[PDB]
Amino acid sequence: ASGSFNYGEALQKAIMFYEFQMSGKLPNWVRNNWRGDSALKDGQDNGLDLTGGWFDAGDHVKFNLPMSYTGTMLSWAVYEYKDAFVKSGQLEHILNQIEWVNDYFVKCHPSKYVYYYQVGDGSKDHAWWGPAEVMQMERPSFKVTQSSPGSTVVAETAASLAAASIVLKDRNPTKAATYLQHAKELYEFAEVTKSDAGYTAANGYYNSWSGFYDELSWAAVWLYLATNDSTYLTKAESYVQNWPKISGSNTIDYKWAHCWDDVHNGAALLLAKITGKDIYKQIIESHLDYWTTGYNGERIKYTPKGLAWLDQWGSLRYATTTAFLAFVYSDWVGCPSTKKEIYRKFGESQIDYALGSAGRSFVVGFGTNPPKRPHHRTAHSSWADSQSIPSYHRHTLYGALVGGPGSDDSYTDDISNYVNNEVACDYNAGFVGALAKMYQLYGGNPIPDFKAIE
Ligand SMILES: [Ca+2]
Repeated sequence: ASGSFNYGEALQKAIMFYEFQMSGKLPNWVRNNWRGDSALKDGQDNGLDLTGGWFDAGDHVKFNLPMSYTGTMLSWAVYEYKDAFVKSGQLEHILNQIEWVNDYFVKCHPSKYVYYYQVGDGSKDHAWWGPAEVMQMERPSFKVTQSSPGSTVVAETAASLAAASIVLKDRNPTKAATYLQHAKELYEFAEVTKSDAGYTAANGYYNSWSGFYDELSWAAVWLYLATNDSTYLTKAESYVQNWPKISGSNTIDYKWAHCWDDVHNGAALLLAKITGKDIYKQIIESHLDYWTTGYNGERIKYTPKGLAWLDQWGSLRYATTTAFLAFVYSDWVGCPSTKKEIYRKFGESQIDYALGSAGRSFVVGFGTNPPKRPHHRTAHSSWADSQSIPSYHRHTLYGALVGGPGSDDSYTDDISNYVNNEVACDYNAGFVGALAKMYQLYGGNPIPDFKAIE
């Protein structure tokens, strides 16, 4: 313990958050005693068991694009920082969550070119305010096929399964082999179709804004790492030419973040490590330089108290993800010496901001004056279809990273504020990797055997 915060406790809780998002029939390894079985008929409108996975955010839709992004990110965290997970006693918990979500993706893949990408209707799900276990509305399931395709979600799902096949191989080699086979199939599905025309049920929520070429590289990278089949490296490298551009230009867009929609920056980082090529160093360093000291004379906005601030919706999600990339690249022997220090320092600053360096934690159930009214149906647990009843949440959503402050560091803590005070799978994903690095560096002991029991 050498750092400003208890990073082990923070890591432990940030992993635990995913328990609270669990959908379906809860297995005996679940630690908490306040979530119960939910959404048990998921899939039955299409003759399948599609139970499992995670509810996305403060809602109960299963949106497989951010869900699969999260899956990949959690495996990437283990792939980079396994020894931090082992030392903190957190490996078994993150592997449990990685197995959980990827088991749901396997369920969603019932024929080679049939992939279910959503369970729940956004409008019906969001119109009701109550806990998961007592939902009564219809929860339709949605699929892409060869004639009605979804390359972006399929490819991101391939990535998740390929990454899981690596990190779960020691514990469950049989399941790992199953994941890899589904990953390879889903990748072929994404490649043969090259289209999102059938990916419609997430519209207004998780549209594919950047297109699927970033996912085609990212999934091929993971599949190369899982297989050592050089064809996947060829494809990953190839698809770089179609990565998202600054509009009107031929320059890859470095001014956003690695996120559920756009995974090119993480793909670049891993391609720099795999191949050593300058092309990829140039990509990832433009991005990381823009976030830190500047690139070609422009830098991201910073709040007065030191948050790198991309957007008002999920600012902490973006900063904390970029923190994880900064750590992974600065840990690499190929990073320029000086940028190592700049990038690590940046990552520290952003995690410490999340954890409370500005005077207040943004992590539910952690630190000083954390959020107490996150925009989350199940944590709140209304019996009256009302955000105001009860006045206080009946359950603590330990570990949940909220959306974050305004550009002036301000924040309130309102149940109704889904911009600054929602919580989500993708918000915690890169955060968990970054917290593992901080624990590696600075320690802080997890609460021993901590379980969220009421
Ligand atoms: Ca994309």
